[PDB]
Amino acid sequence: VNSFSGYLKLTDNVYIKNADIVEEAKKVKPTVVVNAANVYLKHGGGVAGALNKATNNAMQVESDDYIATNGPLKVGGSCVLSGHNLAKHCLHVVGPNVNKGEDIQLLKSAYENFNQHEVLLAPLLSAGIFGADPIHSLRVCVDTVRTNVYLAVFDKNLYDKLVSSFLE
Ligand SMILES: CCNC(=O)c1cc2c(N[C@H](c3ccc4c(c3)OCCO4)C(C)C)ncnc2[nH]1
Repeated sequence: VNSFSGYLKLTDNVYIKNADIVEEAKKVKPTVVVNAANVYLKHGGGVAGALNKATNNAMQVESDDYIATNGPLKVGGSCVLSGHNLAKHCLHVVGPNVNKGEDIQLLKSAYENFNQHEVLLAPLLSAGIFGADPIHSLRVCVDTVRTNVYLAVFDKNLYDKLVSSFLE
């Protein structure tokens, strides 16, 4: 149903909210929820652990069967699988982990995957323990994504910093 509410409009197609992506998925019932994935789809930590626990591990069982046959994704790549109880589909997107020395330039490729979908609920890619500068990730999002993206950032201090910086 894509019933998004309470978002700050940053550009004609990018929106942001201080919210838990799991609670947004339950309220909004989106066509697509984006997971902040890693290449072998191990859904621990961060957004991935939160989404997988909210599916009672159904996402991890489906992801393990996908990886057994298809092997890992690449950094910057993505994979559509079921959204289970949270969405129609989950778009698993791998941003670079700069705290592990991955290439920050591939963050543009990671966001480009969003352009195959008319509307998405998503986290801020490569943030948290992946180490990218959040202000930089929001700029790459705004400059790359053309479809309608609703960003849920579950940290009030980070959200207030991003909004203040974007409005400069
Ligand atoms: C109570 C259950 N819910 C949650 O624990 C939860 C965590 C959430 C989150 N985390 C951000 C993040 C964004 C990209 C990430 C990442 C972490 O980890 C590493 C890979 O990339 C963080 C910067 C605030 N963003 C949005 N909704 C979230 N919900």
